[PDB]
Amino acid sequence: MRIESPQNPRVKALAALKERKERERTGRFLVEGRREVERALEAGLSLETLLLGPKARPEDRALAGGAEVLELSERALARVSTRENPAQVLGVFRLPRRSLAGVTLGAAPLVLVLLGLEKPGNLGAILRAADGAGADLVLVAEGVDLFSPQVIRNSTGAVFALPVYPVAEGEAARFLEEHNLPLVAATPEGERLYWEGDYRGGVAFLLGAEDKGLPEAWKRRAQVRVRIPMRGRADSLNVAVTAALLLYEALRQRSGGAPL
Amino acid sequence: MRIESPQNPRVKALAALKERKERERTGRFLVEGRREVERALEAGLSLETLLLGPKARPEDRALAGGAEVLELSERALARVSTRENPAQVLGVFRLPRRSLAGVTLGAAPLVLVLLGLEKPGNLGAILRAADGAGADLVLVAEGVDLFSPQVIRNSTGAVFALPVYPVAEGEAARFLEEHNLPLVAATPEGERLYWEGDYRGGVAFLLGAEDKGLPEAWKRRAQVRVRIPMRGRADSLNVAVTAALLLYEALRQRSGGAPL
Ligand SMILES: Nc1ncnc2c1ncn2[C@@H]1O[C@H](CO)[C@@H](O)[C@H]1O
Ligand SMILES: Nc1ncnc2c1ncn2[C@@H]1O[C@H](CO)[C@@H](O)[C@H]1O
Ligand SMILES: [K+]
Repeated sequence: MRIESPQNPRVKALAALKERKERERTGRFLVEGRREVERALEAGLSLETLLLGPKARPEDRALAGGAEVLELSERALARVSTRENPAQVLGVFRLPRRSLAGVTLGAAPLVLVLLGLEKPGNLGAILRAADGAGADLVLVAEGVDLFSPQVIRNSTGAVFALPVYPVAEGEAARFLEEHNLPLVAATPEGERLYWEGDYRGGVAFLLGAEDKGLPEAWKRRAQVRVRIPMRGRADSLNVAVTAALLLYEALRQRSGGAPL
Repeated sequence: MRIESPQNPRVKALAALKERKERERTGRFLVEGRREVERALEAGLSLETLLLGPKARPEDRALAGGAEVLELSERALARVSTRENPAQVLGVFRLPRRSLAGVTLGAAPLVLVLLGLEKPGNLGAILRAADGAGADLVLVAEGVDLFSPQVIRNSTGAVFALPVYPVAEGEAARFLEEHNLPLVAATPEGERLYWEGDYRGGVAFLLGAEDKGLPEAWKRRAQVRVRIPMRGRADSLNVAVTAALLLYEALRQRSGGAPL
């Protein structure tokens, strides 16, 4: 069917999914954007309803795969959207439960441990970097929301295929301990250059969120603390840039590059 | 003195510096943030007026160094600021006159050439990365505004110390030919991995602005085209992340690292 009024109860229900509490209550979440919807589908998430705006393309209908297709008016679409200018393709997906239970890591795994709550902008950028480098696992803080409109948007949907899990620090520590993997703490005060670390057999990088920084306890127990060199006026890099540099250095060594 | 009303004439004039048009007309620009003001001062920029918010520190007054010190109400500060949460220290500086003609590079220069008009946010982030890697020079497009609040904030004020020059394509080409810089074009389809380039003897990286492509004339000219591996879903990284990866790879090789 097609819904005209932004006051229609279905539209109100869809708009309510902007809130985390409503996503948890309903077990549903909204994915906005043609690209983001394709990414969620590819990742194996279950589509319940496809939403199409007035400027949707005929190809967008093929994304439904049997799900309900709901057409929205311009005004109805604007109510449901979290964007300045709404995407013309959106999907209502089942909110999956994520858990490290039984998760196994491949050989010489590249792991990023992001300590502390992170802002959605940074978080999206970090996930994109992890996606690019082919990280085997990303651990984030226990309360991190990976299904918010902002994280989905800022990661361009990279969040969906990535092995990323919100976990308490205690659980994370115990999980990492089970593997023969070095803990490498990133910090501008690190004693070694990050190029000097040996990541050829895998690595779990420890990286603090932007405003929290690396917790002293994690810095202490790391096998090595590494810095990215700063050669100008700035005392530190953005957290996502830091994450990319670390992951791509591990990738360089996996690709045959020698530690410095 | 202390100014209370956001409608005070001084406040309106200060708030008017939010437009490039008014900055050019007055030869003045606003630098917001204690850190950014200090770094502007370090760079030798001339401070005309120090602005102090109600919650400024007594230690902030020392920044004035002979300049007029104007105190603002929370109300008045909010109108001058470009932030939701205004910094309590701001500075009105004189616009400097900068020319590429008076620039000489080191023995094995690290140069970034950013082609096309770039969003102010991305630009500041690129400059922060360039400063960290210790780039000798960054060339940007002719119309690029380096004194916008966004470039200042996202560079954490590193824009002030970093050698950055807005130049037309002809002037950039002239500079590069004259300094005999090897041109390496960064593109996702590059024939070589960016680790496979030899940057030990200096390099100018050619990088297209976000969403903008890399001009075929520049791409063709380059000695080599290199890509950053993308092992996940996405096909490209954010421009500031790309810039950081390229520049720090060059720095790795300068620091004793060999090409892949
Ligand atoms: N040059 C650097 N070396 C190592 N870690 C860094 C560097 N710059 C920023 N970080 C890290 O990035 C995050 C953002 O401040 C923090 O966890 C911080 O420790
Ligand atoms: N994987 C990559 N390799 C080389 N350049 C890239 C890569 N990803 C993005 N870029 C560049 O970064 C900018 C942002 O799209 C463009 O100049 C683009 O060419
Ligand atoms: K529920």
